[PDB]
Amino acid sequence: EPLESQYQVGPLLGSGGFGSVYSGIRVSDNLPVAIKHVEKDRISDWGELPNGTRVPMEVVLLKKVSSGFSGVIRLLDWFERPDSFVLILERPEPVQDLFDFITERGALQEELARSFFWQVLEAVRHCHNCGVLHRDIKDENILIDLNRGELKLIDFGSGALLKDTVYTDFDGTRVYSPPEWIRYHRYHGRSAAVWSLGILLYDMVCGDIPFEHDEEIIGGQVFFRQRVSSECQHLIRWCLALRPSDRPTFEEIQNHPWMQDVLLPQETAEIHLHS
Ligand SMILES: [Cl-]
Repeated sequence: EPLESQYQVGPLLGSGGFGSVYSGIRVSDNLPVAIKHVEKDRISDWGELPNGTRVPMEVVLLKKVSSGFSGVIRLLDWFERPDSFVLILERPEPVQDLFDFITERGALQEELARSFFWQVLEAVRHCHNCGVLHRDIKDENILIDLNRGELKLIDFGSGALLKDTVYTDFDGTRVYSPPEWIRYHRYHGRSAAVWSLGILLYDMVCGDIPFEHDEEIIGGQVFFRQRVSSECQHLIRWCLALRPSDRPTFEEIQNHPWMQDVLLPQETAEIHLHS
């Protein structure tokens, strides 16, 4: 029953809006885990389990996406404390988050960006198929398993149940948010997710995000400061179309000429990561 007997807690990995995240190991089988604490007072979006138990919405969303194998970090267990919730999540080892990876290594070769972007797309499709919208897709919320070449999506703390009607709330990362949110405080889930995927793809191939200020986001003029292929540029510009209805569907992204002949995760690691 006690989390403290069930888990050996290691160092703090970081903290922020998502709470405080620690490295841990599951005592029974030495499974590497991440242990995430959030103060109850600090929780904005609440949900409830089938049994009517009151939980953070994050737990509800995680349960929906954690069935079977996927490119999403799975929730293994969770605990309620008097003043907080503690979530036990998978932890890849060895691992590096994609923000850190890009910061250290610079712009990614297109072959590598293709492999990573494809995997992110498959993970996002998985979320949507499970009825969950992440709402904070960005480099820092993607973990790279450096040995397996697998990417894993993290931090559902800004997410929502996926719906076909308009969203009028948002607490994700502003520089990845779409022009319709900035201008009108309104967006739809899939088309907003595609915008954020455009920002991410640009970040991968350029080594930095395309827009900093609101006026740039709504201007949507995409300038490339690095050499990027015409097909890649086309896909980015399409994802970053100003009118949400002008953006590609997930099918249209994965059928784009830039996205053909993707490497497998293992070969991605052998070529680009082992070192
Ligand atoms: Cl917290």
